[PDB]
Amino acid sequence: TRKESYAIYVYKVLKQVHPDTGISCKAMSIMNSFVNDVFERIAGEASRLAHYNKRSTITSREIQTAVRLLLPGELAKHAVSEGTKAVTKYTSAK
DNA sequence: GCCGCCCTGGAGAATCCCGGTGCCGAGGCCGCTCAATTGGTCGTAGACAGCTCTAGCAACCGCTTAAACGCACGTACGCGCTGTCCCCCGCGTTTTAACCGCCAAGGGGATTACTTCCTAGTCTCCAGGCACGTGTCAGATATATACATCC
Repeated sequence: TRKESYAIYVYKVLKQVHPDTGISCKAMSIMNSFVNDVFERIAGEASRLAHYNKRSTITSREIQTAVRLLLPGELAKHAVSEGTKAVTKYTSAK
């Protein structure tokens, strides 16, 4: 049975930040739970933001506002940067 | 004989009650009006059945061993009492700014209606990324055997 997860992406991000460090299966379960929880929080806040403004679509502005609302302080400030240029790079390609 | 002082009766004005009439809050009625209802059609979500494989469960075993438990002692700490002093509370007096009512113009933003176009949903086809399994390979580890040496 094909069970989807964020395992390989968390592993390759780990190899970016720590190329000689491994990880255990329980820590990967915790990382998968963290990514799913943060995805659910940001998507729910963006859904509420689209509902309050009478908009039928979720754009990058809603995700940016949800990140500013949920992420505390400087963690938002870099992440709002880290999303934006990625969107810009996507605009440079697609 | 004339003048001043005390006692008692009926008429004029203030107040309570009732009836006619006008004004505030709320409900019935009417008109618009848009969203719920009804009727029909169709696609698919989910119920049902079937087979396979793995986890759980009730009740028992046996062994090990570390945790739990009971007890004695001792001493450290919770708690009560007392003093003290200091800081917060109550009150009187003076200030002061909140609050309410006012300009004066201008912009922000909520609606209503309208136009337009870009972008995201949908569909079809395809291919490569992800998941799983395996052959192979270099680093780590353990020992076999030969050489220098102390007693």
